[PDB]
Amino acid sequence: RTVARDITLLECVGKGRYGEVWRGSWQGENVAVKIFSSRDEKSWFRETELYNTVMLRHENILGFIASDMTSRHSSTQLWLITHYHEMGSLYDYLQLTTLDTVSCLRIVLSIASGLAHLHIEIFGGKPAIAHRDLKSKNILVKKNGQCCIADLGLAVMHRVGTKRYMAPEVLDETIQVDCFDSYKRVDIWAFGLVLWEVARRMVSNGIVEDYKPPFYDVVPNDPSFEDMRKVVCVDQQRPNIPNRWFSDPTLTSLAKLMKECWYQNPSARLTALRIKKTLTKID
Ligand SMILES: COc1cc(-c2cncc(-c3ccc(C4CCN(C)CC4)cc3)c2C)cc(OC)c1OC
Ligand SMILES: COc1cc(-c2cncc(-c3ccc(C4CCN(C)CC4)cc3)c2C)cc(OC)c1OC
Ligand SMILES: COc1cc(-c2cncc(-c3ccc(C4CCN(C)CC4)cc3)c2C)cc(OC)c1OC
Repeated sequence: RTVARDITLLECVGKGRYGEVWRGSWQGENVAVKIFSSRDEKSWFRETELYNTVMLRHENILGFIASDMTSRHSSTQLWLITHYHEMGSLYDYLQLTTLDTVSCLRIVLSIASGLAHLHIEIFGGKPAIAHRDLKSKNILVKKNGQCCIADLGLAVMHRVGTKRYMAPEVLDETIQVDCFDSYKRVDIWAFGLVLWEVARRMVSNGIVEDYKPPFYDVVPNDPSFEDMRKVVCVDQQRPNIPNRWFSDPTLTSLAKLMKECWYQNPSARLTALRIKKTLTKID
């Protein structure tokens, strides 16, 4: 039989230290192709090892198609091939889109749904998985208004995370490194920050905040580890809740939720399953 492997790369939709992401075409269909830099080969290996262990399939997890290693004269070429989401990342989308109540809740409940699927051990199934780099750039927007979580290159099964999104126990190096629940609680902190990023873009009473990243008002661009530790650990700052949220029942409930993702004590934070239940009871 014929095995048609050729993927046509059509346009670059992302370029970074990680490497590049391309829109590509296979058998008439869009795919996304991540081409890894030599510097980030371990992310390809980790994601590949995870998908070789458990073929994750969930509407709120970026859909795996293939992992390819190709021999070159003096290098190895590493590609990850996934479903393609033409609307791009949540980070992108929030820059120049505002949200209504239904669209804001749909976005955050879909993220919670994908995160709970990662976190839960299923017997018979899947190991429990912590993401370790959850942020708005690692979430894609689907045409149906739900999102999906991307990038399992740092994931752990039962490179460091993006510093802006690191929980206090990562910054002060007190995290219980041998304890798997610790890694779930790090993801919940980062989820709370994403929830704040999204909520800001939800209109109420004709008011909306501009897109900003978490801690935009207290750290520089590309904040250092120390910059983050002073804000989050020493001063124990948290993102601002605008007064206008307290006129809106949805944003009032979301503020409460994000507070319960940001406790200094990791074991006080809500679980992804409890976040889902809370979001299903809002509106
Ligand atoms: C090697 O590399 C790539 C391959 C492909 C690809 C192309 N045509 C057909 C296939 C195929 C799938 C599955 C079977 C099954 C049939 C049932 N039988 C009981 C076991 C085997 C056969 C063939 C594949 C996997 C695409 C690629 O890119 C999208 C590849 O590159 C990453
Ligand atoms: C990698 O990705 C894609 C792959 C393919 C594809 C191409 N040839 C053959 C297959 C296939 C056929 C049959 C089986 C069997 C397995 C045993 N079981 C008891 C009955 C079924 C498995 C696999 C597929 C899945 C198509 C795709 O899109 C249309 C892919 O997506 C980009
Ligand atoms: C986070 O991580 C990964 C993401 C993706 C991925 C999947 N679908 C779509 C995208 C995308 C498409 C288009 C835009 C922009 C640029 C084009 N237009 C002018 C505006 C929109 C942005 C983003 C991406 C980047 C794939 C990955 O692996 C293959 C990723 O790594 C796991």
